[PDB]
Order: sequence, then C-alpha cells, then structure tokens
Amino acid sequence: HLPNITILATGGTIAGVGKVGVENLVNAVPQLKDIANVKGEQVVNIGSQDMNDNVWLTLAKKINTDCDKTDGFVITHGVDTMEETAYFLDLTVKCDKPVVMVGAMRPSTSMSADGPFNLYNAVVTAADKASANRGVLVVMNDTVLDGRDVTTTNTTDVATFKSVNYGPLGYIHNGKIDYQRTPARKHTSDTPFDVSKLNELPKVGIVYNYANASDLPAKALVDAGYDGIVSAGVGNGNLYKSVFDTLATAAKTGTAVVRSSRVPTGATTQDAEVDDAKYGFVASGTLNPQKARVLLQLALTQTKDPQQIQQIFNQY
Amino acid sequence: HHHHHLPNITILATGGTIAGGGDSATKSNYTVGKVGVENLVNAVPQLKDIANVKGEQVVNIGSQDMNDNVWLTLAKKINTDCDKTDGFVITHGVDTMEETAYFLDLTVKCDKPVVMVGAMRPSTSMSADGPFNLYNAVVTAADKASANRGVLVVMNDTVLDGRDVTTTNTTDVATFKSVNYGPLGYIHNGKIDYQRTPARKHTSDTPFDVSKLNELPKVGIVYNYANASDLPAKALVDAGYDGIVSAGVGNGNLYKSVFDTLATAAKTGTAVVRSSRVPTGATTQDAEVDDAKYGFVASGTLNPQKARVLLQLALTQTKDPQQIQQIFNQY
Amino acid sequence: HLPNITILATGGTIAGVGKVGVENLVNAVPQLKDIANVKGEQVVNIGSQDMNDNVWLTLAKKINTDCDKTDGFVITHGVDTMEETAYFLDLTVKCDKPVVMVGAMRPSTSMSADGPFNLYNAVVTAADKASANRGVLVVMNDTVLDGRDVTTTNTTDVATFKSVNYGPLGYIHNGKIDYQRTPARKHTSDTPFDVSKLNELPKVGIVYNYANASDLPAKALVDAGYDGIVSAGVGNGNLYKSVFDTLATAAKTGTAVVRSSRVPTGATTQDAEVDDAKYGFVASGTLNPQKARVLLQLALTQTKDPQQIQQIFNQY
Amino acid sequence: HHHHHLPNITILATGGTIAGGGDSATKSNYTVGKVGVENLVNAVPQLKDIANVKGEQVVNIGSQDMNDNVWLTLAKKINTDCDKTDGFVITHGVDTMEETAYFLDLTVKCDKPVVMVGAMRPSTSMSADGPFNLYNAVVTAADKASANRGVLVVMNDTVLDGRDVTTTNTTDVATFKSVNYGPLGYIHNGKIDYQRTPARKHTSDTPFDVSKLNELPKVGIVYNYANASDLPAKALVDAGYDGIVSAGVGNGNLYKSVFDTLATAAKTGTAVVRSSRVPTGATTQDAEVDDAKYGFVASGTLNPQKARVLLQLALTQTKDPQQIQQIFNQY
Ligand SMILES: NC(=O)C[C@H](N)C(=O)O
Ligand SMILES: NC(=O)C[C@H](N)C(=O)O
Ligand SMILES: NC(=O)C[C@H](N)C(=O)O
Ligand SMILES: NC(=O)C[C@H](N)C(=O)O
Ligand SMILES: [Mg+2]
Ligand SMILES: [Mg+2]
Repeated sequence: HLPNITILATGGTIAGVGKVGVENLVNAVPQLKDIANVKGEQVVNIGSQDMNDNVWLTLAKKINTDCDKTDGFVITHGVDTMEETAYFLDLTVKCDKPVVMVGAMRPSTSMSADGPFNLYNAVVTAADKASANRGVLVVMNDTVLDGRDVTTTNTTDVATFKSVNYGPLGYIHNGKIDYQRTPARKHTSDTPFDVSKLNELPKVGIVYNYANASDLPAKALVDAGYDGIVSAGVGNGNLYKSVFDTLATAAKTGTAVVRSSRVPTGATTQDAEVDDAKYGFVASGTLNPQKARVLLQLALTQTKDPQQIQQIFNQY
Repeated sequence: HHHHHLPNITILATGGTIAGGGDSATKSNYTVGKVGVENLVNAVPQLKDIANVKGEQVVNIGSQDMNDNVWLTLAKKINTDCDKTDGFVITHGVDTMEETAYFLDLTVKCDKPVVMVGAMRPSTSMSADGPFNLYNAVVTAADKASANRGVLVVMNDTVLDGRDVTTTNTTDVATFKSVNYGPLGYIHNGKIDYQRTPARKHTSDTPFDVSKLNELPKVGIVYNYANASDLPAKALVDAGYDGIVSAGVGNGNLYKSVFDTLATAAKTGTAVVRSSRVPTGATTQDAEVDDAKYGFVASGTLNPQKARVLLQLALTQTKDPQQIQQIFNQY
Repeated sequence: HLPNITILATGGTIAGVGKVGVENLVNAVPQLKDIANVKGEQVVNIGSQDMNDNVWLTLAKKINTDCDKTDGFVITHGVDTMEETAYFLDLTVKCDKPVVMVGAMRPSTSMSADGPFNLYNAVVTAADKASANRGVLVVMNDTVLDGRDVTTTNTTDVATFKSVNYGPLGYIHNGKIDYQRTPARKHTSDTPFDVSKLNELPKVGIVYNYANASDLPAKALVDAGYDGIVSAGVGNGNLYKSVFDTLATAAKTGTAVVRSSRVPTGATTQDAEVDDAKYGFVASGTLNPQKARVLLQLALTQTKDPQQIQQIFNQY
Repeated sequence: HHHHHLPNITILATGGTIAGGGDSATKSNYTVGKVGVENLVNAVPQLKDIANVKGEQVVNIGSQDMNDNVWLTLAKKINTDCDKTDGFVITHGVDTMEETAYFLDLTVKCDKPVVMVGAMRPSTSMSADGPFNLYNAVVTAADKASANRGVLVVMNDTVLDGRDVTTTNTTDVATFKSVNYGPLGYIHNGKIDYQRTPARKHTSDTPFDVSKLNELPKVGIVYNYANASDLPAKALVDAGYDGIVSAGVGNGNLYKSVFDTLATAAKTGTAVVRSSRVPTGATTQDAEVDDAKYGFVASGTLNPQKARVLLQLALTQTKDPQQIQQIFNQY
C-alpha cells in the first residue's frame, strides 16, 4: 500500500558532478521509505552540460518500456539542461503515470544542501495520483512545474526553476500538493512523436543574435547540411541583417528555420516585423531557443514542410 | 528678478519601434525606423514645458541591425558635442538597447546625462508607449541629479543603469529591468527619487578611449545546449576572431565539444569569456571550470551580449587573460 | 456576425476618477466596431477605493439576469480594488459567458494613456469563445488573468496586474489569445453561493499584524459583533500575541476567524506554527486578506461552522 | 612574518525559525525560539574558518511577537558594545525581520556591520536553510566592504539593505528581496561583489537617538479594502495613538469612512501616514489625495510596517506634518 516509484539517475550536481550512484542517493534520504517503495536504476552519470540526443532517446524508451512495471518515475539530472530533457520527454513519453525530474544547486556535502529535500519532494510528486496526466514535470524548491514552460532563471539560486510565462502547476507543503493548473498544450500520449525505433534525431543547431552578429555560425550549420536551425533572436525573435540573409537562404535550401528569442520571457510572434510566410520561417511562440530546438528536431521526424512545422509549433 | 531657464537637451535618433509605423492602430504589423525625429518631438507637445529640445537623425534603423560603426559614431558625437548641450536622449530600438547602453556607458567621457529610450509599440499603435517614454527620458536627461550615474536607459517610468539593464519580455511595455541589482530611480509626475548609483566604473573612470578608433575587435557569441555543435565556435576560430563569448548553460558551463574548441583557441591567443544563457546571476569563478588553467575569463553578471561589449573594449588594451579578467572585475 | 458585448461601467481612472460616462469611453475607441457590437450601461461612477457590498450585489444580479441577452460582458472599474470585485463575481456569477474586468493606471488625457488599448483588449477577450468557462477574468497589459489569483503588484506601473501564485491564463497579441491555463478552483456555476435575493453580506473586517501590534482594531470588530475577521498575518499567517489572544476569543464567541498573510505571495498554510483546529481558525491558503474577506463573507451566507468554512477555503 | 587574524563577530540571538524545531525532519509542524545560540553555532562547524564567533541570547521568540522593547534593547546593546567587536550578526525570525532591520538601520550608530539572518525551515528539517544562511551572514559581517552600508539582511546568498528589504513569500527560502531598488551584493564562495549602497540616510547619519528612550511613540496600522470599516481607525484614535499608518489600496488611497476618521484625527494632531497594501512601488504625493490639505504624510516606497518604524522615530523629534514629510523624504 505505498506506491512503487522508480528513480532513473543521469548525474548532475544532486549526485556530486555525476559521481555518486543512485543507490547512495536513495540511502541518504531514509524518509523516502515513509512514502514509497523506491527502486533505483543508473542510466548515465554525467553533468547535464554534456547531455545529448542518445541519453534522451534512452530515457524515452526506458520509460515507455517500463511504464506498466511501476507507479511513477523520478529522474535525477543536472540543472543546466534539465529544461531541455524535461521538454523532450514531455513530447515523447507515452506513459501517463507521473514522470518527475529533480536536481540540486548544491552538492550532498555542502552546507544546507538542497538535494535531499528536493528528492523527497520529487518522490512525493511522483507518488501523488493527482500528478498523473499533467505531462512530464520538474520539481524544485517545493514547486511542481510543467516541462514545457519550466526554465532555469538564475546561475546559482536554489529557487532558480520557474515557469516564467504561465506559472507553476502546484506548491508542495507538508508532503501534499494543491494542484491548481495543468498544461493545455498537448503532451505525452497526445503527441504524434514516436521515438521507440529511432537511434538518432535530426541535426538542429542554435545561433545567437546581437549587434554586429557574424553570419559565420549560421553558415557553418548550413554548410554541414543541418536539418534545422533555431535563431536566438533579439527582442521579438528578430535577426541581425547578415544572419537574416543566411537564414533566408537556408529556409529555401532544405534547412527548416525557427525564430525564437534570447529574451527570457514572452512569445516570439508572427505578424510583427518579420514576414514568416514569405521567408518560410516558423515562429517559436513561448519556446526558448533550446526548447524550440527540441520540438524542431521532433517535428523534423514527421515533416520538412514549414507550414506543417508552424502548425506543430502551435499545438505542442 | 530672475527668469527660469529650461535645459538644452539633444535628441540623437537612431530608429527603433519608437519611430516605427504600421497601417492600423490595432494590428501588430509594423516596420521600423520609418518616422523622423521631428515627428517624434511634435508627438509630445508637453516637451516644451521641460526642455529646449533639438533633434538630430544619426541613422534610422531597427536595433536588430545595430553595429560597431553606429556605436563609434554615437560615442564620438556625444564626446565631441558635450560642451554644446546640457544632456542627450538617444531614441533607439529595444532589441539591442542593452548592448548600445553598455558600450556608451564604457566610452562616453561627457559627464552630462546620456539617456536612452525606446518603445514596445509603434508610434501608430493605440496607447503607444513612445510619447510618455520620450517625455520621461527628457525629464531624466534634464535632471541635475542624473549626472555621474553613467549612461542610463529610461522606460516605463523607471531609470536604469546601462550595465545591468536588459530586456526581459518579447512584447511587454514593462520589459526593461535591471535584473541583478535593480533600478536607480523611479519617475513620478516629472520627478525622480534616485536611491542607487552603479558602483562599477563607467564613463570618465574607464580607460577605453574610442576617439581615434575606426573599428572594434572581432568578438562572436556561441550558444550552449544539449548536443551542442562545435561548428559555430570553429567557424569563429577559422576566421581569426579576436574574442569569443560563450553563452553557457547554468553557471557558464560548456558542452564538451564547445569547451574543446574554445580551450584550443585560447591557447593560441583568442580571448574566451564564459557567460551564461541563464537570464540572471553571475557566471562565477571557482565553479566547474578551471579558468586559470584554460586561459578563460568569467563574465560575472554580464550576459553574453554585454560581455561581448566589454571584451571588444578590453581587446583594444590587452590580449592577456588575467588582465581581461581584472577588467571584467572592475567595469 | 460580430459578438454582442455589454460594457457595465463602475468608474475608475479608466474613466477619469469615475467622471466620464460609458458612452464616451466606448466612442473614444472607434475600432471596437471591428470586433463587436457594444452596448454600454452605467452601474455607478466611483473610484474603486470606495467600492462596497451594494455595488457587488448589483453587478452579480445584473450579470445573472442579463446573461442570455448578450454574448459577453466587460466591466470597467478602478484598479485599487479590482482584485476584490473580480473574485466576488468569480464566486457569484452564474453566467458562463465571458465576464472581463478592465481598468487603467493613467487617465484618458495623460500621455500614452493605457485605457483605450486596455478596453480594446478586454472586448477581444469577452468576444473570444475560448474565454468561456474560465471564470471571471481581468484583462490588463495584454494579459488575461483569472479573478481568484489576480492582484495589483505596483502602485503606478501599467503592468501592475499579475497572477502572482499560478500565473496568467493567456497573452493577447494582434487581437488573438493563446490560452494555456484555466483555474482549477471551482468558480461561477460550480459554486453554491447564490446572491440573487441578498441585499447585504455578512460583516467581515481585516486586521493587520506587525511588531507590537495593538489588539484594539480586532477588539473593535469583536465589540461590534462582526460575523468574521480576516487577519493579515506576518509570514505564514502568524499573529502578534495580543492579536492572537483577541482572535482566539472571537472564534469561540461567534466570529469566524481566517488567517491570511500581509506577505504578497504564497499560501497561509495549516500545520506550521498555529494549531488552527484547536483555536477554531481557518487558514486562507493563497487568498490574500482582501480576497479571503470575499470568500469568508460568502461562506458566512451558508454556514458559521469553522470546519465547514475551512472546507470552502479548500475548494473555491 | 605576519599571521592571519580572524575578525571577532558577535551573534545576538533573538529566536526565529532559524532556532525552531519540530519532531520530524519531514513534517512542516514546528515551534519557534526553542534552540539556543550555542546549538546554532555548533551546527555550522566551518564558522571557525572565517571568524571568532561569540554568541549571546538576547531573547528567544518568534518574530511574530517582536516588540518595541526588544528593538530598544538591540539598538542600545549594539551601540554600547560597538568597540568590543568587529561586527554583529542578529539571528531573528523572518516574519518581522524587515521591521527590526529598518529600526536598527535608523538607530544604530556603530559603524561596524550589523547583519540580520533567519531561516524559512526549522533547524530540524531536511535541507535546513539556517546553517548556510548563518555562515553567509558571518561572511558578510566580517567583510570590510560591508561597513557603512547601513543595517543589512543576509538570506539566500544575497545581501539586502534594511530599508527596502521585505519578505515576499510565505514559505519560500528565497523570500527576502529588495523589491523596489534591488540587493547590494551577492555572495558566492564566501566572497561578496557589492555593486550598490543605499542613498537614503542611515545609522550615524540620522538624528534618531534611542540611547535614553524607554518607550516608543504609539503607532497603529489600519488596512483599506472594499467596504472597509472605520472601527479600527476609531479605536486607535479613541486610545490617543500618536500616529496612524494607513495600508491604502493602489497608490495609497483610502475607503471614504477611513479617510474621514483619519482626516479628523490629523486635525487634532495625530500623525497620519499614507502607505499601501500593494507590495511594490511608492505611495506618492500629487496623486488622488491632497496631503497638504489634510495634514497627511505620503510614505514613498515604505510599506505600512516600515512606515510605522519611521513614524514612531519621527514622533520622537516632531509632531509637525511638514517636518514628518521631510523625514519620510530623507530616511
Ligand atoms: N547544479 C547542477 O546540476 C549543475 C551541473 N553542471 C549539472 O547540470 O549537471
Ligand atoms: N521595440 C523595438 O524597438 C523593436 C525593434 N526591432 C528595434 O529594436 O528596433
Ligand atoms: N487607476 C485607478 O483606477 C485608481 C483609482 N483610484 C480607482 O481605483 O478607481
Ligand atoms: N521563518 C520564520 O522565522 C517564521 C517565524 N514565525 C518567525 O518570524 O520567528
Ligand atoms: Mg524679466
Ligand atoms: Mg609565528
């Protein structure tokens, strides 16, 4: 009569980076036995700054295969790219049981280390039946956050993770969650992305805009035949002239182009300064560049047509 | 008896959505840098209550196309014309305002106020924000208390320092905030209560002298993410870039491929600054990267585009990584 | 084939305060004709700092009676207590057609006045069929906010209104709304509060906590036989000792007592420092003191039992 | 040769959740001011690396029960013991920390650092925040650069000035922020980069001298909302209160009943300060209230509880509304 919860470990400073094994992490929080029967599996043990497509595909297939063997999943992970992995799993996971990602800003051995209570709260969330069907979740700093909107907002603050556009789903207090929101964007088993038989993802890179931006990064991606390029635009997804010329070319030359923004909140919109339809570009909406990459890679497993890509960007 | 005299304020116009226009008041489509400075001034009839305004159109572009030559033209003009006026307002686009503001913060030697201003809605839109913003920027440039605070950005009733200020939202009129150390002052009824001033050295306290420069050192920016390509970094290194700024993940970390390329580059004398794609907080020393070992510099609270500004200026004085680190600790 | 939209005007600086009539407000935004057929009715013309129970009851009955005559409602109102009126209507309105509140930080005649585009955007929201069944809404600064969580965060900023705990429902760009959230708390026709035949509300006052707080405010409410007292507590709804003693007494003497917090975000929780069950107190959750008053007044039309009041505070 | 010497730092303990305890590491129930200062110090073994720490238990309460007499005891103690130590940390509850911090900001004359610190989780909870907060507060009190910045609050790796600092969330360890003008500095690896200092007069630049005072003037706070009762205001007026602070709606506005009672009061010599229940921004002059006419004072960015602090101190010098307004413009 306690839930069966699986911890899939990937590394991160919660395990510091990526040094301590999943068994040690579990054993260091003996109160986990008050709330669940926890089984731990080591996927990788890396800093999430070196996170990659192979790990993503591994996690998605593992969760999908092992869904009916457990009541919920907790994924221990680095902070740096937690928001990218959360969103990838948000779109590719077909288990509608809770999938909860957790990290830590401080290691196990630092004063006032945040990882133990973080993990406790992540298991609370994975064990709550109300957590189901809300898509892939990130639990940090007593807060339950959806995988699409969650992002890291500060380089060192324990309270870094926030859903900056649409806000959190619930707060955790005394091992209980008052959920007041759920993501409306289609997730998990409401998406067509199916990664079960894929061993690589389409090649998508990210270029930065700023004053006097060089076009050389964008050119190097075009020259390598990248499947897609996300622009981290200025303001409402705008492009420096040199970058705009190279991306205009890419989009008529077999590279899907998504305009996102370096600006940390708000949508990159259509109908502003850029005629997306004319250039064949897709506007990313509230997806930031790293998140837009995620969805563009997945869109590219279904289609190369920019009109169909924009439609994906409007639904997921 | 004495007579009140209004300060002389010069508007240097560069374009931006503040000078943007579209064919409907109620649709979001517009084109930028289309309206001249005279039109802007005459849309704020009340400016005569507070200053004698003169405008000059320096260029008329979207700030998405801001570039080194416009930066050099502005700094030189302000430094040359200092004695001719009581203060400057610069009308500018939002997109790269935080870059131009910091460049000018480090290169203007005039110690009269320099205030930048823009708008999130075009001049043609319903409830356009540009008119009162411009009025507020003139208030600020005319205020004796505004002097010696460095170059300023005024937007949404708030006076922000050019170092910390950044745009936080793609569309919101409240977008501009000093996200680490906060604003200098708030404006109500044409009056400012200043409660802060930036401690970092600016303006006539920096060594950066652009008066004779006709170009700036080449500095590129590369982004980090999961499975990040090393191709952008390599392209910058193949082109002989003087510097590269890394938009790192978390506290300025790098994907291993990117790290490898930049370490190699730094050993051949490319300056490499670690910054962060994360929108607030410092990229610190003494975290996961041994900067001393690789010859890297940590950007502190400077975001990637701002670190590029200081790196380009740093490279005009020195190519030594320890001396560049000290610059990033002082300015 | 454009929606029929009714503007119910109450005053505020949008009409500055409370001086200009609803007809003038409408006529000043001739682009409203592009999106709706707008009919205006004047309810009152007051600064919302003088908002009161009679106006609330008027609005609720007017909307409920006139529901089937129109496609949506826009309510022009002052900023100062917009969050209280929004929440009252959120709980008492039985029309599930859009009800949208709007104000302005600057008058009609000030430079860059915010009221015209505010009103335009509020009519856009009231005319969108997707706006229906999300409860009573506040539209300010291109943002659609639920009436329960919305509050004013700054004394003068045009961007003051924010849903500080759970975030907005959607952003408005180019006359279109991308809704990604809806309130989970029960609203409008999912609440039992029925105000149709009520001409007054239970008497509920608010006392402030701080260092060395006087108990005299709380005593004056008890001495007048108030139906309820909301505490604006310190931190997690805590009470200064003198105030705590007087409120302990009130709760065993015929006055319902709700602990809220002066702190602008986060829940006033049970199971912290205060034994609510023992003192007969109710914890307000994320409802701030003025919002907790709203719900406590309505709870008092159904019940005086603190256990039943806490249950109301956990559902609405 | 020379030897490193560690600064002498005094911990004045007052209680708070930092000294709180509960029977489980994982339940939220706790009771406050239960654990003595010695226990706190010994839970941070690394404090010896940075200071010679001495603790004194001044009182042991929840800050929800903070009061004038504790404020007087603290200020007098700090001012008396200044020469005996290199800096002070005050362990304190969160709930009213922003009030005590501003009181001390206006009454300490010691110009060695005074740093307040607390915790959002009790000392017994999993991942308790108190230990590193205390470590960080000692870092800050030991840092020469911390002097002459006024009284400070250190929480969540951030150094905040006692005037602007407030608690923003009921439970979050990140709750403390300077919501109008931002923090002074951030702490990483035991080091602070200070980029701001408060312009408002504090400490030895104020006239407020509490050395001989054994009480403070009586100042109450009343809240405004729709249909607000005048009974609280009247109760304060019936008790002969020296001052009343209004927690107004929006920009410090009052419900008409409340307005009537306070106007009447002010005409009989009660000091009335308009503040706001809204969590950020100034209560300004020159808005909907004619303050001159009624003899009211506008609080600026001071929230109601902070305005009470300055009003009580103001009332020790003057009962004149124009002179009280000038105090609220300067401190
Ligand atoms: N706090 C952390 O987890 C940062 C670490 N670099 C990681 O992302 O793996
Ligand atoms: N709001 C704006 O000004 C955006 C415009 N693209 C600019 O930066 O010039
Ligand atoms: N901006 C405003 O609407 C404030 C005005 N006092 C009101 O609430 O009616
Ligand atoms: N977090 C805390 O310290 C709350 C406690 N009631 C106090 O203020 O003493
Ligand atoms: Mg004359
Ligand atoms: Mg010796």
